[PDB]
Amino acid sequence: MKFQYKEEHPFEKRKSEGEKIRRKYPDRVPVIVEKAPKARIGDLDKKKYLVPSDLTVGQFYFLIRKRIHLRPEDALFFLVNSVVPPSSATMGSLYQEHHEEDFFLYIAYSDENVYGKL
Repeated sequence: MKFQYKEEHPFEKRKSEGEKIRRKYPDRVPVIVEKAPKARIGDLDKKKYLVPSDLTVGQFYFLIRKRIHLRPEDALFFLVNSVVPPSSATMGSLYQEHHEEDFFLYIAYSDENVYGKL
């Protein structure tokens, strides 16, 4: 999918910011989080996150659930390079495996239709 953060910031600006963040704050990782366009769930206020490396996917899910008012029976999944990471994974481990050449990790969030209609 197309991330709006990329449309609004050219590669060299993104890469400069990403490299700076990583040099200045090596204990955290910069993450862009955007809603998959077809997902019928709420939008997050903020797209750009600087999270401690050991924050887990499940902990990020819980934070998002509170912010967009999801109930436990509502589904919520992250999609990183077309795969859904396990809730136990840390954001630092995903960053190390999947960060793009601008030194950001890009995460899409969706509902149960993350792969297409369930």
